[PDB]
Amino acid sequence: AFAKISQVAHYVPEQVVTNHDLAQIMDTNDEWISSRTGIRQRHISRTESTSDLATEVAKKLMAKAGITGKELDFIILATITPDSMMPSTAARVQANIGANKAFAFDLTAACSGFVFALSTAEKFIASGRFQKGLVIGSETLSKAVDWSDRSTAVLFGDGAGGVLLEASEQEHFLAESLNSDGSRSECLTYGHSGLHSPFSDQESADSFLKMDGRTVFDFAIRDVAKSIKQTIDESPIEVTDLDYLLLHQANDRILDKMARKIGVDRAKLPANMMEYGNTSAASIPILLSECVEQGLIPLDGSQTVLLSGFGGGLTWGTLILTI
Amino acid sequence: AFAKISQVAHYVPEQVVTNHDLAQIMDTNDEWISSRTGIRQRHISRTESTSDLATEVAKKLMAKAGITGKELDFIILATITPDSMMPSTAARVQANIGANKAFAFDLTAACSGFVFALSTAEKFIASGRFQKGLVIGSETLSKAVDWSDRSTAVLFGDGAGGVLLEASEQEHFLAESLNSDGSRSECLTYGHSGLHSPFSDQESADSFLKMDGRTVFDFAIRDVAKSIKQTIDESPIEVTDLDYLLLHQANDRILDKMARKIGVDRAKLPANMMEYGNTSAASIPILLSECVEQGLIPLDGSQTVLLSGFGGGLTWGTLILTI
Ligand SMILES: O=C(O)C1CCN(c2ccc(-c3cc(CO)ccc3Cl)cn2)CC1
Ligand SMILES: O=C(O)C1CCN(c2ccc(-c3cc(CO)ccc3Cl)cn2)CC1
Ligand code: NA
Ligand code: NA
Repeated sequence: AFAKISQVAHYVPEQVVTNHDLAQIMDTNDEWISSRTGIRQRHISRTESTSDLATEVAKKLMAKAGITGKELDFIILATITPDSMMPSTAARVQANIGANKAFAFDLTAACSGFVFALSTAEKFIASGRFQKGLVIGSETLSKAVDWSDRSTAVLFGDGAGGVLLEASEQEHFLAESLNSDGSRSECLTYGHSGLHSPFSDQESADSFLKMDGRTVFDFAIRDVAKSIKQTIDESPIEVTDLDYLLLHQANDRILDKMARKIGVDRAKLPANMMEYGNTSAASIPILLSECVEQGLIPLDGSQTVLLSGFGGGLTWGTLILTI
Repeated sequence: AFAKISQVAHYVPEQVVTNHDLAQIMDTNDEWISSRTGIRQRHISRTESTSDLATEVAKKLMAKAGITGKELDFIILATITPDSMMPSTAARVQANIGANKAFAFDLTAACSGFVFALSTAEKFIASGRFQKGLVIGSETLSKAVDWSDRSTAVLFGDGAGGVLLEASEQEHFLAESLNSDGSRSECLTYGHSGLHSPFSDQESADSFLKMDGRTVFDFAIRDVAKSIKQTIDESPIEVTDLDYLLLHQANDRILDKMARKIGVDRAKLPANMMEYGNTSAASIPILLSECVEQGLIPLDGSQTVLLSGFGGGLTWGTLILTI
């Protein structure tokens, strides 16, 4: 059994926060943010949770496929900003769309979450006992960032993107490389949850998003770019066969640098952090959804695309597929 | 390829909190807790995080198998009480045991987490790309419970249990039924994380563990018991072929009742909530580990066992396997 991406969709909260709006609450400016990262604005949720954003993506995916909730076999959701630990974010989406026949769970792998969840979903479809399912990356990073920290608060945004993954007669998944390095975990942190009991030692650590920018920058440009190049090398295709390389949207300068290191022209690495900022697990499927919306990717099996998510854990995952 | 459980292990923090110790911080007693739930004591972490407990399980599994961290292909961890969202709990274990070739992620499915993670892990081994991996359920529910609420605070404990899942040429996974019903999610809640930004509207909500005890009790006795019976019916085995039915360790009276509903004698449903309380995702693998420790389960492929986790989401998962 084989899996294929049949539909793509994205949803961002309507509220737009420009770099200029940020300059009004912190010591930053549009020139500094845009030059260093490529980000011009980002969407910030006013009233919507991570499951709310993911619900909109699910509804959009089913409408495009002409299916109802009951037809789904699973919902796998990648987030580091769930509404709650219990119920999972995926179970909330399941309730919202009436997916009474599906099983639901969240997967935690930060910025590599969508790729890890898509690989996981593919293994369930490969068993031949699951025919259709949703794979959604959704985040409300606005609730995670330290708004008093100008170095990180300007980097992240909110949004959700996802795909409908289905059983196919054609092998679309050509290669995969899922990786982690927890020995470098302290360079990207969020959501510390200390012990709290009349029998536990008093704990107090910073739970807001924290990052060692230089460490992560070098990780992406050296470790991740090498890993992508090795994935292509081990795959049945060559670098020139790739139509697009859809990478985690964290920094535009990083995309230029990774593109050089991989040895592909920058035109093959699309970017949209200019509009959305960095949306962690949602970053690749929002980018993919816009590529389809703009006719860049028809979703007719005519293209070979590489997906590469990288971030917290440290985690990095690369998929090469026919789309 | 096929997957099989080769090693099992468990770890609980040394600190033991008896029902008598609880009677000192709340108006409860040993007699009332034991009669209604079967729980006599539980382990409460003093200084150890969820990843710390899971690290001990990983070290124990590798020692039993006579392997090192570099031999592992993956680490999949089920929890609703992670140390942090980023890095994942599994990435922390990866760092702690030096698992440099493994990928790591956490799976969120509350009390069904270990079963969902074991099913997921089996799909990764089934691909033939992976040979060995860890599947661990780990919780520090002590940090989740409302210690001012005598109705729930006495129910939960801390601990971790897990397995080493390896490639085999012989089939071990005979049947599975993974299910969810988010439409009934409000009866078991924990870890609400509201929006928090200069651009967000936040009303705030109770983040401590909350439960509608009779709704969950009735769900286990009706919905889950029926689902287990249907899993056996659809599987290539019959009820009488089962050596043991290892169920989520929430309540001893529930175990008596679904054993009657399933139509199996109570001797086939082992229990250990007497020592550990309810450890959510860790409950089944701690129970399995003790069954092996006591020679009940030799791990030599001679037995047919059913695993059934059920809880928050709502989620419920059943696996039938040769062990
Ligand atoms: O040049 C500067 O001034 C700075 C230099 C540091 N920068 C960085 C560095 C790393 C990331 C990043 C973040 C994630 C999300 O977890 C994932 C992946 C990446 Cl590569 C984002 N920005 C900002 C501009
Ligand atoms: O008899 C009494 O007074 C009360 C009656 C209510 N009780 C309950 C109710 C539900 C659960 C439970 C919890 C989870 C979450 O892990 C999952 C599955 C179950 Cl079935 C445990 N105890 C406590 C004793
Ligand atoms: Na190649
Ligand atoms: Na049967």
